[PDB]
Amino acid sequence: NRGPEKIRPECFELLRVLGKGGYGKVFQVRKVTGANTGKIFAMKVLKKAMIVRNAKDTAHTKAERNILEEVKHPFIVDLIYAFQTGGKLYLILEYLSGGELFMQLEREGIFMEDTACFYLAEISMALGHLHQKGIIYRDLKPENIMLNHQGHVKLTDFGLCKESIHDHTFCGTIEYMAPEILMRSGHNRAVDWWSLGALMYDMLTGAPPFTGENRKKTIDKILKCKLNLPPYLTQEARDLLKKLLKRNAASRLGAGPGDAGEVQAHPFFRHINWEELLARKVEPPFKPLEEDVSQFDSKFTRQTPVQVFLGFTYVAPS
Ligand SMILES: CCc1cncnc1N1CCN(Cc2nc3cc(C(F)(F)F)ccc3[nH]2)CC1
Ligand SMILES: [Zn+2]
Repeated sequence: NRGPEKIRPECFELLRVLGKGGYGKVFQVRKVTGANTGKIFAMKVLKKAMIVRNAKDTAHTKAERNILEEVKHPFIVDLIYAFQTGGKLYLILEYLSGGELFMQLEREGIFMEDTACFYLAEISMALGHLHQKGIIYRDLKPENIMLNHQGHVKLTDFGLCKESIHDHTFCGTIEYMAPEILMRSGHNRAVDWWSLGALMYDMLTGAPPFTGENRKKTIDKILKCKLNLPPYLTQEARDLLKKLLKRNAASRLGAGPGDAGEVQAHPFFRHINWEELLARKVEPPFKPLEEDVSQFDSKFTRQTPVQVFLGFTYVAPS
C-alpha cells in the first residue's frame, strides 16, 4: 500500500557499534519499517568524501558492492540492501551472531583436527566458488572468517580495510600473506591456498607458521619459510600443510587446472560429504550462546552516526 520501499538510513535503528575504522563504521541495527521490520542486520557505513580521494580505495568499495551482489554463496556474507546519501554509502549485510572463528580458538586453545576439518572445508568451498567467479581474495585472515547463528563459516571483508591505522597490505596483520604478496610479484589464484595453509596451522597450533620479533623480522621469517610441524599432528594434516605452505606458488595444492576440488579430494577430507556440507546439513562443532552482542565486545560501544557511485543502490531478491 503506497509504493515499493525506498530504503533510507531512517529505516534502521542503531543498536550497538560492532567495528570502527578510518573509512567508516560497522553498526548492529534493526530494521524498523516495512519489509522485514524487527530483523537484525549489520550496517557498514562508509565515508564517500574520503574514499574518492584514492583510486585504490574506490576500487575495493565498488568491488565489494559488486561481489556481494553478484557472488552469493552459503559461506559468503549476504548483502541485503545497499543505498547512499550525499557524503555516505551504506551496506546492510546479514548479522553474523556467531562472531569470529578465531575467538573459538581462544577458548579451545586449539582446534581438533576433525573440528578444523569442517571449518577448512567450508572455507574452501567459498574460496573455490570465489575462483569459479574469477575473484582472488588476497588477505584472508581469521578475522575475515565469521560464524552465522548456527555456527557455519561466512567470509567477510571484500571492501576497504577495517584499520583506523593506514600505514594497503601493511596496515594490519601480515602473518597470513603469501611471500609473493610481500615480494610484490603479483598475486594469483594460488595465493588463497597459501592463506588456507596459514589458517590451518593456526587452527591447530594457535599461531601462524612464521612470526617474528617485529615486521621486518616477520616478513623475513616468512620468506625464510622454515616450517615447524608440531608432533601431535596426524600424518594427513602434516601431508596437507606441506603441500599448501609452499614457498613457490606453482607448487601449492589448489593451483592446478581444477584446484579447490583437488584440495578437497585430499585424504584429510575423506569424511566430508560436500553435498550436505554445502547444504549446511552437517551440524557444526560449535554452536555459540539473535541480538546477542556477546562475541564482538567489550571494546565496542556508543552508537551514533557521524560524481560516481551510480547504481550502488540495491535491494536483494527473496
Ligand atoms: C559487516 C559484517 C558483519 C556482520 N555481522 C556481524 N559482524 C560483522 N563484521 C563486524 C566486524 N568487521 C570487521 C570490520 N570491517 C570494517 C570496515 C570498516 C570501514 F568502514 F570500511 F572502514 C570499519 C570497521 C570495520 N570492521 C567484520 C564484519
Ligand atoms: Zn588500510
